Amino acid sequence: KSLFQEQWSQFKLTHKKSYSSPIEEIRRQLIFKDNVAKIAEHNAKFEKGEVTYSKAMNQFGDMSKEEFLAYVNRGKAQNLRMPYVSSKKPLAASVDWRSNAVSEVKDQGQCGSSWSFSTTGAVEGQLALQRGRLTSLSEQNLIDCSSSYGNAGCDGGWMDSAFSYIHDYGIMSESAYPYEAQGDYCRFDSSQSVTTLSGYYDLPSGDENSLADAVGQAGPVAVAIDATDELQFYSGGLFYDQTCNQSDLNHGVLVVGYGSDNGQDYWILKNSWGSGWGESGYWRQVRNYGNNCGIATAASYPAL
Repeated sequence: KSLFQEQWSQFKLTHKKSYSSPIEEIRRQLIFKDNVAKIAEHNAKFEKGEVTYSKAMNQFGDMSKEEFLAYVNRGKAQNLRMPYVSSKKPLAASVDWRSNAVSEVKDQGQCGSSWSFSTTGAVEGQLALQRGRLTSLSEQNLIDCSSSYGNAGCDGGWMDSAFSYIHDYGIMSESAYPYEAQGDYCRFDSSQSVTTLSGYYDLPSGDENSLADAVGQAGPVAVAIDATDELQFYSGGLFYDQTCNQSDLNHGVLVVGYGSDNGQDYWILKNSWGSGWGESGYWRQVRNYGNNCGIATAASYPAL
């Protein structure tokens, strides 16, 4: 049994892979092989200190860069907005909401619904931090119910649009309204609404300091980034993406902290690709590095 065969076997087992057909499995095996090489190539660079972050196999191992890009692009989005007022306080050196203001890392699966996870995480952060009780919230509720707000379920949506939905209706717990990774019928039941929202704050576009201010002073902030294939196998370390821009946003996530690691400013972001991706589902990305991948381009957080 070759190393590769064992890697492939571990990949399929670990990631619960049962392909639609033998040919599909064979084609995926080859993609996986290619990905293993790309990861190894990247990690060679990492060990040489030519990159600050490592890559590792994850459940996207069997996806090509094109499929991965289609995946992150699939969820591109197609009153209640309150203006952010910057606290005007010194930026806390470092903030990390992971111990107390974040739900479990979730997995949007094969559904372009990152917007809904970004939404629930931001609301969850506010429930934790404003109400003193974190309840993991239902993305499905948002997916099934907020289409008239401009959201398109597994084909994209917008955190602010979801926040407005929550304002007009509410949001049930993840538990009460579990994630299906597919569009389904709205089964929102207001008696089970964990919370509504009074509105939300859009943070000044591209302003990483305002984002940091909000992260420290309000809590986890919903952001949309330009996810590129660089993220596909991000494993650990300070991520930076030389391939993304700040404007072509396609992926809603959650900034759950920031700090500085040996002089290098970073954001801590929560993804929705499961805990097998990145640093247990989170990643650190360069902060104050030209708003890398548009982290602070479309940042918002809700007011309960």
